[PDB]
Amino acid sequence: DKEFTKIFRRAFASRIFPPSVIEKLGISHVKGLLLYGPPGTGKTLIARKIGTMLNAKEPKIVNGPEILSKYVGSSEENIRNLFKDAEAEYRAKGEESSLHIIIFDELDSVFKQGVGDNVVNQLLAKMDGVDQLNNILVIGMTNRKDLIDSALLRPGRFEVQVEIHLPDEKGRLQIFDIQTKKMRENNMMSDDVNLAELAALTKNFSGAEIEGLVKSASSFAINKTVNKDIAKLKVTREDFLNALNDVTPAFGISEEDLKTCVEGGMMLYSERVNSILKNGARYVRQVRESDKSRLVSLLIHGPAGSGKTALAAEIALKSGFPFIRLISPNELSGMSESAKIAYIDNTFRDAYKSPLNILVIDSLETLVDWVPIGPRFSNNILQMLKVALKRKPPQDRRLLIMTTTSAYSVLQQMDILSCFDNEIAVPNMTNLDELNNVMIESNFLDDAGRVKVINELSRSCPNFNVGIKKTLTNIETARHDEDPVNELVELMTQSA
Amino acid sequence: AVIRPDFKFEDLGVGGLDKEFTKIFRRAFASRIFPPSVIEKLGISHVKGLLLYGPPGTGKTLIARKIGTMLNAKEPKIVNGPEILSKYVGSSEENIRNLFKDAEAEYRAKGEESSLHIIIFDELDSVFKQRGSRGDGTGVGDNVVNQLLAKMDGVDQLNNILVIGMTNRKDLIDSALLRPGRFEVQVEIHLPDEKGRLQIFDIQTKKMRENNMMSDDVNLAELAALTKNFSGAEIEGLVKSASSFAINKTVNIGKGATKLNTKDIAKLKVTREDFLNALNDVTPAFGISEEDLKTCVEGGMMLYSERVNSILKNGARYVRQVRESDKSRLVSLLIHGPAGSGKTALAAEIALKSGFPFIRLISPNELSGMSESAKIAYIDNTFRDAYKSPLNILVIDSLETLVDWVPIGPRFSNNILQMLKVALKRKPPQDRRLLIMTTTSAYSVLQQMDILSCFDNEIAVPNMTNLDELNNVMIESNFLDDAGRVKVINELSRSCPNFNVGIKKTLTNIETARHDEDPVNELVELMTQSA
Ligand SMILES: Nc1ncnc2c1ncn2[C@@H]1O[C@H](COP(=O)(O)OP(=O)(O)OP(=O)(O)O)[C@@H](O)[C@H]1O
Ligand SMILES: Nc1ncnc2c1ncn2[C@@H]1O[C@H](COP(=O)(O)OP(=O)(O)OP(=O)(O)O)[C@@H](O)[C@H]1O
Ligand SMILES: Nc1ncnc2c1ncn2[C@@H]1O[C@H](COP(=O)(O)OP(=O)(O)O)[C@@H](O)[C@H]1O
Repeated sequence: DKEFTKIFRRAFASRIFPPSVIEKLGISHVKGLLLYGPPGTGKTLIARKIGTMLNAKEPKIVNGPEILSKYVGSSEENIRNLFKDAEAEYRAKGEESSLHIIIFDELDSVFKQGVGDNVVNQLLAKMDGVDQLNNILVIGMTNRKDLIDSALLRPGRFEVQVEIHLPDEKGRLQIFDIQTKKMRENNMMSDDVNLAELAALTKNFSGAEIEGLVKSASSFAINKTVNKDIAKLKVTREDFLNALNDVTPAFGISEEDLKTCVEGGMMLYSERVNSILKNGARYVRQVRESDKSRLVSLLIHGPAGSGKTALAAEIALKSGFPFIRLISPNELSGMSESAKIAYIDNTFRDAYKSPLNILVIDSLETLVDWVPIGPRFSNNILQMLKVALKRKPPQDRRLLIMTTTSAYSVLQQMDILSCFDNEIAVPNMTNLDELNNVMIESNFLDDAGRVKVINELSRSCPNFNVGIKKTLTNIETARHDEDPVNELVELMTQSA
Repeated sequence: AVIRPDFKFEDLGVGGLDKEFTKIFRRAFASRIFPPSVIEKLGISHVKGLLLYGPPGTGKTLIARKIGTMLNAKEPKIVNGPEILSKYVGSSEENIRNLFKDAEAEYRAKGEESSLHIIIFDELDSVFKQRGSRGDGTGVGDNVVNQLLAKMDGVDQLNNILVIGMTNRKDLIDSALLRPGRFEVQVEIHLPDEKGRLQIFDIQTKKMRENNMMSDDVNLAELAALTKNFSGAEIEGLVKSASSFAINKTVNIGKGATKLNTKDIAKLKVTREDFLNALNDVTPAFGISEEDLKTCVEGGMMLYSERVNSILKNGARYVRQVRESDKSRLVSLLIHGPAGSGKTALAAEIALKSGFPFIRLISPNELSGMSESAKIAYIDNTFRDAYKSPLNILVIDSLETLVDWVPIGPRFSNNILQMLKVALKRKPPQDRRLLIMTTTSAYSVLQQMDILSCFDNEIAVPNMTNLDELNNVMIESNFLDDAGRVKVINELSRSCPNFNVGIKKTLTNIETARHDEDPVNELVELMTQSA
């Protein structure tokens, strides 16, 4: 609706005025409008509806690829022939000519940077200069904006750019109702099926995909019958659930990546965990509330393997903000440097389009390509990050940044520590009490073994000092060989 | 109607691809089983386009050939790709829109009662390439796509046509035809599994076994086991190649004249060794692995000491763990020790005994000669491949050499190192498991790299030192007689009791002493200098 208001208010206001005033002042009316967006947004639908809603002349619909002509010079003949009606109508009357609209589906197909050049020549010739036809509106629609010929991308031509987006939640439910009507009405639908959950499953689907899913879900019911009881042909939930495997989108999401990081779960083996969580909650409310603190930076540092990614991910999931994202070395693997810089800069720029945002950075030093014998590292990306972490967002938008590291000293060498506002230390557990909590939580052994393990450990290793991750993997591997204590204690004593 | 009442698919040649047959039947002809009234009542349209594709020689042409006779279908119209084109202007286009008249006439004639007309385009990619190729020439290579596209999308309500297009390379197809309403369903045909392999052998050897022309000795199960990566075409080639051997025993081609033993013509019979010779003749074209690991342990084991046994037991323990638990989806192990002690053979042996579906090794041998980017890409593709099968074992050989370490700079390739560092910590996709074994000889260097933190457990392989183990390996190698093996050890006991060599050097010295002078004066001499 916002685009609907913008295009109407700004572009289509000058036609409203009495023609003599326009003729006399010399105000020049906007000629070119570019609708763009991903496939399936319905650019053709909006292009059709714009003509009808403005009470304009009947649109001339022509396909982009169909412009290609067999005969030499006939493509130019067609292009010039397109304008004859509008030219003659303006000649007869002038300012009183009605609004002619021409839509060229898939403009980029033929308008790339030699039929495809002579068409551009003819269009540009008829379009500007000798002609002052303000009664013609040409609407260009393309899925790929970068392919547009640069000869047309200039002021005066396609001044106004408007974008489009896929079907959101309610609209998807409504279209689902539209397709399902015929099948639901005829009492061949089991009441067990809920349409809203099928929307909840289909997040990145376009209408054609929806039709495909409908056919496949009906199809499993088809198969159930065929290896005269046709009355019992009913479409059930299970067919819909099964048919989801066939169709596939072309989208991507990283919210899942933040949910898998905490797969191992929390254990609250110590109070300091709760203290850290409290501090994180305090900082998120602080960003939420204060209108001046528009940028907050936090460091999470500690011994390797103590467990730092999971904590930040948990805090971020607890925040409940609209926009959440993670940057990790995993995504960047295999890329060249010039690509990694651009990827990082993208991930920063896309975060400035929402009132409240949280970003998490994983294993900073690993991104920086650090190795100590040289010491060797990539300076460019380091600089990129250093600049980026001090950028204030645009007005009225707020960021919360957490980065995790394990090489505090190296960062100290780099003098980058001035970038940050506050540090949090996460020490690994050292007291056998926490081992007991972890042990009961993991239901490793009965009470007796869990009492004997502590006794055994007390007489060999008082200061325990191992990361939680190691403890978990040690428990898992000790589960199999010899569940009794005669494995486990030895293993930790080796890993002490 | 749409399938013959007398049919069960058991009789047909196609075997080993049964899931694909059910998918095609369910998604293609299912909607044309009921009376028409139901479909409109349900508001479902019919499917129009099909695509089949796979590597060369997988059986697609066999399907396309037999389906017409299979399902009581109107004789499908077969046109190979490059014949649609013609010399004269407009001839190709009219040729394309010359196929659809009969079905369309029947459609106007008889509405929805019209029977099903099937036309199959062998070799779809030949003419329907990308329609933005460019070239500034005769445009007949584009308007054909437009003609088919017009007659297939703007069909004017023709709903009784199914086109089946077969190809070997989807990528070359013009993208304009891969969209809903136009070749919606795509079916992949991949290489057969083992059971389908046996099916194919059985189908091929039917007529053979019926006419008592095969010896009872032959065992199909063994053959199916042997042919690791053979497609159906390669199997047929194997069959006839094995036959040629039996054929070439009575007729002695070239040598002598034509001597046909008319009696043995009736006793012609194939035997197992002929099949073995045939296996040696034909080779597959896919390969991947399962040979490099076997050759990596060619020298075999000797079990000269308990240490070998203990290490093997530990490896068995670990493979059991990764096989059983579902929470442990990734395990990494290091094998380190003195140079030449013998590390690679042990890991290969463990992997071979594991018997998992999926195994490969990475060695400097393969990567030789490539540019850095190529090496990065190669490793990445190998890893990405490993993330596929449910269970996976991967072996990494001589890590230091993969990273190009030389101690004078010290110079090394950082990119490869850091790529490996990130990669060895990557948990595979959901519900997949992976087991990594890496071997090295320069522990301290790795420690300086500070990359020691992504290894769950480390295994030492001390070289042998006690003269007993030397006697064991020597008796196994059969270097000399009994008295010789005794006297040499008695001499070595006092010549140099303290002893540190390894394993490889020992075998080398044994062979050299065998060649020149298997007396003491060579073997003991060299053994003494080496230690
Ligand atoms: N309070 C806690 N603090 C840290 N880890 C915890 C806590 N409670 C539970 N865990 C568990 O500790 C495990 C070990 O941490 P994790 O697997 O994230 O390794 P890590 O230390 O982040 O790795 P890295 O060495 O790269 O920093 C987590 O998988 C998580 O399930
Ligand atoms: N128990 C054993 N342990 C190791 N090798 C054995 C054993 N029994 C027999 N062998 C033989 O010893 C040889 C070991 O050589 P291998 O190539 O593994 O040495 P390596 O140390 O890996 O080589 P490099 O020094 O180049 O790294 C093989 O021929 C193997 O068959
Ligand atoms: N189930 C099968 N799978 C693969 N090939 C088979 C099978 N049964 C028989 N064959 C033999 O393999 C060949 C089929 O190859 P074909 O499909 O023509 O390869 P292409 O993929 O190049 O079309 C025929 O010679 C046929 O006799």
